[PDB]
Amino acid sequence: GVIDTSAVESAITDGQGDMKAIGGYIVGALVILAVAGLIYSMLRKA
Amino acid sequence: GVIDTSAVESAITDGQGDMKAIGGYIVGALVILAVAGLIYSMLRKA
Amino acid sequence: GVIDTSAVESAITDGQGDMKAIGGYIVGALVILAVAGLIYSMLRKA
Amino acid sequence: GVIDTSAVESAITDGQGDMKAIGGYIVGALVILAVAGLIYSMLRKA
Amino acid sequence: GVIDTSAVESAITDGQGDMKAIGGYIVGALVILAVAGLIYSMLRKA
Amino acid sequence: GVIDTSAVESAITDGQGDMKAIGGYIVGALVILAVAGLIYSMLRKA
Amino acid sequence: GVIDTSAVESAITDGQGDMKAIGGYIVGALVILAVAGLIYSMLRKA
Amino acid sequence: GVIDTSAVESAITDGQGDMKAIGGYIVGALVILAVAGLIYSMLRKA
Amino acid sequence: GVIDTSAVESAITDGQGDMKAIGGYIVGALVILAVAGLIYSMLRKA
Amino acid sequence: GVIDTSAVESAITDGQGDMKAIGGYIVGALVILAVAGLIYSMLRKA
Amino acid sequence: GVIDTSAVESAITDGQGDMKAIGGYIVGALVILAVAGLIYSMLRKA
Amino acid sequence: GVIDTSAVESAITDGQGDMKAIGGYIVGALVILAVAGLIYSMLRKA
Amino acid sequence: GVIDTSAVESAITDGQGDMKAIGGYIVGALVILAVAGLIYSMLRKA
Amino acid sequence: GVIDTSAVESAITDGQGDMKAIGGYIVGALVILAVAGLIYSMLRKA
Amino acid sequence: GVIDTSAVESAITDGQGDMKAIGGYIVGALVILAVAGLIYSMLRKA
Amino acid sequence: GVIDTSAVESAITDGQGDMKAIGGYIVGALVILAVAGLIYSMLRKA
Amino acid sequence: GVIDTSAVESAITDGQGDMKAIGGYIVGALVILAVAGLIYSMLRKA
Amino acid sequence: GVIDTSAVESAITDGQGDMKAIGGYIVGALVILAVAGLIYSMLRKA
Amino acid sequence: GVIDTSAVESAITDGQGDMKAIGGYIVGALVILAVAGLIYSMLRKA
Amino acid sequence: GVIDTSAVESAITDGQGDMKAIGGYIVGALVILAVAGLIYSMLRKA
Amino acid sequence: GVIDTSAVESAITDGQGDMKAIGGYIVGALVILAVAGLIYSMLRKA
Amino acid sequence: GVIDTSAVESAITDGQGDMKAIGGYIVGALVILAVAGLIYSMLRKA
Amino acid sequence: GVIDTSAVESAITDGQGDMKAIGGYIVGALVILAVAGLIYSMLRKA
Amino acid sequence: GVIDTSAVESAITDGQGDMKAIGGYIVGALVILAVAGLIYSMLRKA
Amino acid sequence: GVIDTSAVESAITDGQGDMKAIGGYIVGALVILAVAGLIYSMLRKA
Amino acid sequence: GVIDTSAVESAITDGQGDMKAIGGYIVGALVILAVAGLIYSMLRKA
Amino acid sequence: GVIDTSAVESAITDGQGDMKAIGGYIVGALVILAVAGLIYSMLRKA
Amino acid sequence: GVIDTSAVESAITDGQGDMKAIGGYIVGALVILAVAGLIYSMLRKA
Amino acid sequence: GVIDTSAVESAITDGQGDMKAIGGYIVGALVILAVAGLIYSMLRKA
Amino acid sequence: GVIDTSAVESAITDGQGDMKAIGGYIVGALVILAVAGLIYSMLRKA
Amino acid sequence: GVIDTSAVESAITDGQGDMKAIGGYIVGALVILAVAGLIYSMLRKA
Amino acid sequence: GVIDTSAVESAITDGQGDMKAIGGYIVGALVILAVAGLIYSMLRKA
Amino acid sequence: GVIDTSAVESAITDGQGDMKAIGGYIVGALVILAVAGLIYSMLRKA
Amino acid sequence: GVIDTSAVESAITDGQGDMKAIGGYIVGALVILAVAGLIYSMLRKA
Amino acid sequence: GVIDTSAVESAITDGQGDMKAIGGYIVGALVILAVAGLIYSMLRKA
Repeated sequence: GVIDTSAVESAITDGQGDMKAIGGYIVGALVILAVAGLIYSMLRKA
Repeated sequence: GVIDTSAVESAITDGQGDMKAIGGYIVGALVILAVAGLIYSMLRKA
Repeated sequence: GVIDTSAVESAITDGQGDMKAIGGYIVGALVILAVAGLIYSMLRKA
Repeated sequence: GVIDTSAVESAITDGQGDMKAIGGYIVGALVILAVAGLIYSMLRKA
Repeated sequence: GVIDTSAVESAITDGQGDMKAIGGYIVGALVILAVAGLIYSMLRKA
Repeated sequence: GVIDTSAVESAITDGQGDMKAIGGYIVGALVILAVAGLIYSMLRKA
Repeated sequence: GVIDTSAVESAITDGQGDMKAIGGYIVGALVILAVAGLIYSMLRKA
Repeated sequence: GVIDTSAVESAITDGQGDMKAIGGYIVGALVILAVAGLIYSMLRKA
Repeated sequence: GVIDTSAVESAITDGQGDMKAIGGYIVGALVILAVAGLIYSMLRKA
Repeated sequence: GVIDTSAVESAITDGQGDMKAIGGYIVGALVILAVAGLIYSMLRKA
Repeated sequence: GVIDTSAVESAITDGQGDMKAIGGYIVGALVILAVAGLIYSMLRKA
Repeated sequence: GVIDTSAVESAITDGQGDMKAIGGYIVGALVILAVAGLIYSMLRKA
Repeated sequence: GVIDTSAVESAITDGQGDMKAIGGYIVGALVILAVAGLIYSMLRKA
Repeated sequence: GVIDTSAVESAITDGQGDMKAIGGYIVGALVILAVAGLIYSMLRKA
Repeated sequence: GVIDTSAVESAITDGQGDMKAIGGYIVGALVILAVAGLIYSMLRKA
Repeated sequence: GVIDTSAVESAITDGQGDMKAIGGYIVGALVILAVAGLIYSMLRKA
Repeated sequence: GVIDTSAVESAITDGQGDMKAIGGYIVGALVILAVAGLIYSMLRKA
Repeated sequence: GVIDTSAVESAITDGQGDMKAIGGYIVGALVILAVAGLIYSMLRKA
Repeated sequence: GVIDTSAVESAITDGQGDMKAIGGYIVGALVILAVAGLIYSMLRKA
Repeated sequence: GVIDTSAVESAITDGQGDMKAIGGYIVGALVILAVAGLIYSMLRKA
Repeated sequence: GVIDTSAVESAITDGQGDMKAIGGYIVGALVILAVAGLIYSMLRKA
Repeated sequence: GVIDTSAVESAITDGQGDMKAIGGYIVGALVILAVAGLIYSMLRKA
Repeated sequence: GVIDTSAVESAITDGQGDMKAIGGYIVGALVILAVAGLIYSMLRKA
Repeated sequence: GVIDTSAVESAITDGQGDMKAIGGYIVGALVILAVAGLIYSMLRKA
Repeated sequence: GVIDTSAVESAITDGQGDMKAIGGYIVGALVILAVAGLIYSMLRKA
Repeated sequence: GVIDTSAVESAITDGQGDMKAIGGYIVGALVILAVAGLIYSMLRKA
Repeated sequence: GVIDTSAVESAITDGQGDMKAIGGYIVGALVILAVAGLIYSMLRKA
Repeated sequence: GVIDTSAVESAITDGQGDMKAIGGYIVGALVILAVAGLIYSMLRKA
Repeated sequence: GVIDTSAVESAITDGQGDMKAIGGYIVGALVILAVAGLIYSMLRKA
Repeated sequence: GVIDTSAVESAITDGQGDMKAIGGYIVGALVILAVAGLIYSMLRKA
Repeated sequence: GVIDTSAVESAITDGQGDMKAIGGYIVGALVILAVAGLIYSMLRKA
Repeated sequence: GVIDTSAVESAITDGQGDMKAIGGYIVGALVILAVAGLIYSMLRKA
Repeated sequence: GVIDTSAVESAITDGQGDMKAIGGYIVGALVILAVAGLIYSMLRKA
Repeated sequence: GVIDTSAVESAITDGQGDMKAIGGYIVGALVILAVAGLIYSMLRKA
Repeated sequence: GVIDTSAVESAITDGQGDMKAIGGYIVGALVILAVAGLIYSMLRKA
């Protein structure tokens, strides 16, 4: 008997890897929101 | 295995790009508020 | 991919446009205050 | 798109209109002060 | 739209009305000063 | 499709209507201030 | 729809009512000033 | 087929009904603020 | 073969129809909020 | 394949259309506030 | 040969029928949510 | 030799035929779900 | 065939019933907020 | 020849009969879910 | 359906009640200002 | 023939019974959320 | 040998065809949600 | 509603009361001026 | 069926209870503001 | 962008204009004082 | 072996295509909100 | 419900109390002005 | 049959218990906001 | 003849018995989810 | 990333520009006050 | 259930405490104004 | 017969155990949100 | 004996291959959602 | 007789073993989701 | 069962801690305003 | 694992950067107010 | 059995770590708002 | 961070500059008063 | 909890300190007025 | 956990720093007022 759940070990790793990309780039756009929101609040402020 | 989360890299970029447009033009109108508010405060001032 | 945030470009422009109207006409009434205040201060003055 | 800030044009106008009434009638009472002050100063004068 | 600044028309009128009372009665006392001053100056005169 | 934003047309109208009442009666009390202020200034004047 | 801005009609009325009291009694003290000022000016006069 | 969104017609109506109560009674307290503010401004005035 | 997705055409239509009712009557209550909010802001205003 | 997102094109348009109505009529009431505020400030002014 | 899928025609109909009941009465409770939410928003509003 | 699999040709056809009925009427009930779900989502929405 | 969706009729009713309790008592606490907010605004007011 | 598939006619009927019981009582518990879900959503709501 | 916005009727009433207390006692201190201001103006007067 | 779906009648009943417990106790915790949320909103309020 | 999976080619095509209808009409109702949501957000907005 | 502007009635009264004291004692010193002025004028006279 | 929304009745009550504490103690600090503001205005006054 | 502060240019001008009227007519009464003072001093002179 | 997931390549593309339409037109209505919100804030501003 | 605006009753009282101190001591310095003014007028007198 | 939903009774209780901790400590920080806000308003006040 | 389906009576009973264990202990873990979810919602709440 | 706050640079500039107009023309009317005050003081002088 | 709003009792107390410090020290500077104003008025007096 | 659902008793226990870890550590990050949100609200506050 | 599960090795590989295509292109459309959601949130934001 | 279900004992054990690997590594990716979600919520938060 | 909401106890504490820093340093700048305002009022005073 | 919140580090920086621009240019207009206010106060002064 | 929720322990930690970065840098921009707001209030102040 | 309050340095300077103009020219008219007063006193003298 | 209003203690002190400078130097110029007024009165005297 | 509110410590410091500049230069212009007022009072004096 056996079952080489080793390719899982690896392939799941890439899953993690891309979620790091989407997880990152996604944040890149939340910053534009964030900053544009800081500026919006800056203008309406004074 | 694989998963080309490369079109994400790009497409998210445009998301950023338009948020820069809305983020910008939006501000364009906060300025009208801002300035019209400076002027309003100018008139009520004296 | 894409996203035509071009109608934004325009429509936000009208937003600016009317805020110019309200921004203007509003001031029209602050002048009545202003002037009626100059006159009030004229009368109480002498 | 659009936004009929035309009723503003008009309604703000009446705002101006009544401020002309208050602005006027108000002055009517500053005259009583004014004149009664001229007379007061007339009497204390001689 | 509207704004009945008609009760203003009236109420301001009474404001005028009482200022006529104070404006009058006030003068009543400036006369006592006035006359008592004429008499004072009459006595010190001769 | 559709959406009868007609009851809005009307109901908002009453909103306007009562704001005319509060907008009016409110002014009724600013007149008491106003006039009592004219009289106060009348008395302290002479 | 509706909105009974009728209790406003009334309650604002009392606001007017008390401002008439303060507006009156306040004047009561401006008279003491007034008269004591007439008398002061009477004494310094002669 | 069907769907009797008739009990909606009614029940939403009561929603409107109570919002008229809260909408009204709420205003009842803004009047106390309002009037007590007129009086406060009356006293600090003279 | 076949599949008469014609009763869908119709029945979905009523779905639209009632959502127009809820979509409408719902708005009816947002107006009470809206107007009662205009009035609330009217009172706290002056 | 396909997907006629054409009824969207239209129906969203009406959404825009009514928001223009609410967007307009709403403003109608902000004017009553606005003007009643100009007048309020007119009275407290003099 | 044959197969009388006629009792289907009918029985499925009742399925529709009760889903109209649940579909209706269910909505009855979403209205309580809805309205109680309008009122909640009414109170927190002013 | 032979084998008249012709009655198959036909009888299977009716099988198709009724599956069109069940296939249709079944959908009739998924619409009640569907629409009642649109309405449910309409109510919880606003 | 059949399906007694009658216990639904009833049980859903109680669901409505308790939502009336929570819907009510909930409001009870929004009033404490409301009133304590009126009072807070009363104190900061004068 | 023959085959009395008449006891089928009947016995299948009871099968239907009990499925009506399970079909019913089952629903009885989906209502507790349903209502407890309406209430849960009521509480988290306000 | 229903919603007992009756505890609102009452509780809002107390809100009014205390605002009458703060509204009153607050005024109590504006009188000390007021009178101490009359006296101050009395002394600087003569 | 037969099938005693009577133990179903009963056992499903207990299912209902415990869902009443979970349905209840669950709510017990939504109240802590609820109230702690009222208090949180109380503090941030003033 | 053989197997004419040609009627599949076609019949699956209609499957696609109706899913285009449901896929379309379904969207028709999401627009009512959508727009009624834009309007709802319009009203609560101002 | 209400507003007990009764403590005003009283407290303003004391304001009057002390202004009578200052108003009196003040005069006490204008007499010393007065008389010392009569005497001064007596001496320079002869 | 059932749902003991009785612990709600109670627990919400405490929510009310503490909001009375925060609602009270909060006011305690608005008084320090209030009074320190009366005194500040007392000093700048004379 | 923009802001037509042109109606200001004009309206302020009228403010100037009336202040010229009050500024003038006011002087008209200071002349009566002036001259009546010259005459008063003429008489007391000889 | 094989599997022509090429029609996927294309059909998914249209999915993208319409989401661009809804994604666009949707924004068209957020602009009406946006601008009507700028204007609303313009009016309440002055 | 409730709201113990009793600590207000008291704390506002101290506000009154200190305003009596400032109100008093303030006057103490107006007397130095007053008297030094009587004396100044005494000296310049003769 | 059975189902010991007794560990629920207990475990849910702790859920309540910790929400009391978070519910409490959370408030601890809203007080720092609160008080620092009272002080901020104290400083900007005078 | 015969068939002692009595060991079924019993053995099925244990099946019920363990499903009560799994049915219970399973719930034990849904509570950890449940409570940890209440707490999670507690923290994100305030 | 980015955010072209360049239109701000400019538009704020015009705000400055008009405030220069109002700032100027406003002064134009303070001169009429000023001069008419010099003249008033000239006449009352001699 | 519960909620220890006891740390509120205390922490709000310190808020009061520091407002007493700012409330006090603030006054310390209004005295410098006050006195320097008495002296200024002393010098310009004679 | 039998079935040792004893390893369930245990293994489910660990499931509970780790959910306590995730349930805990998860909260650890909601605190960073929480606190960073308190601080964010602290800064925007004053 | 034997069994060449080698064509499996390969054919499963293509399965992986296309799932990479669908897995990829699928994501292509989630980006349109994603970005259109960022933009939607951008507009509703300011 | 016999049957060595001992290799089951073992082989099932490895099944458990790998499910621990997949069960673990799987979680590894839910953490990236989790954390990237905490961060996403961090950014949109402030 | 359990849930160590102990790291909350602590971490929330730091939240309090920094809000004390911002709460403090913030005040540091309100003092510059405060004092510069005392001085400004000092200069404009005399 | 990981998450490159480094683009945040940077992009937030620009947010700061533009807020420095708006923060600056905004002030540019408060100076026009400021100075025009100094001049206004200069003219009304003498 | 087992489940190494140890990588959770760690990975969640980084989640905390970056939220500290965003939590920090975010604040960096609220300071620019804060300070630019102090300065804005400084200028409009005097 | 930063904030270029350098344009303040300059712009305030011009404020000073014009106040020097008004401050000067104003004096120019006080001289006409002054001298015309010397001459007036010259004539009435002899 | 806490709040170090100690930097207030100090910074307010300097506020006092400079007001002593302005309070002093200001007086320095009132002396020039004073003395130049004594001398003016000396010359016009004889 | 943590939160480096250290950049606050610093950045707020500059806020203080510029308010010292505006706080200073502002005063620079109040001196021109001040002195030009001393001179104005010098001229009108003699």
